[PDB]
Amino acid sequence: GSVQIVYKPVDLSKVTSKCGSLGNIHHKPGGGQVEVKSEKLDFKDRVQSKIGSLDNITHVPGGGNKKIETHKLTFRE
Amino acid sequence: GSVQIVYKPVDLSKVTSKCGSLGNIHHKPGGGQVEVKSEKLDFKDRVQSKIGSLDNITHVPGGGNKKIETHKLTFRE
Repeated sequence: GSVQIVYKPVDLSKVTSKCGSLGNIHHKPGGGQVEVKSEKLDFKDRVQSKIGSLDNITHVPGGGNKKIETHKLTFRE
Repeated sequence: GSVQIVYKPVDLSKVTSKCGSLGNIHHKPGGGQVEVKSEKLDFKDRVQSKIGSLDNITHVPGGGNKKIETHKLTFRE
């Protein structure tokens, strides 16, 4: 068997965004309290967690466009 | 009096033009005669004229777009 595979995708995509102004943004929350109490913590075998936190994230990009492509060609035998 | 003037115009204007071809242009007029006869010519105080002419102007731009802006802020007292 003469397998012949041609993989030719053509891509001319625009992901654009215009913006006049981003303007005044005020991120003024209040204070908080987080209290976690535990004694035994046994972790193993590909674990990743978070125990007790407080975040004030202000993420203001001037255009936060994403483009995620994925080309996957799997061949077996 | 505390005068406070904020002059912030935002301008994202496109003046574009596409053209496939400009093609054959033939500017073939005929000959002419211009005869102006005068004797006295007294000119003064910011004058600019033209007395007797003949022009064959061929103005072919490949995109002759113009953009004329004018920002004028006049403040008195």
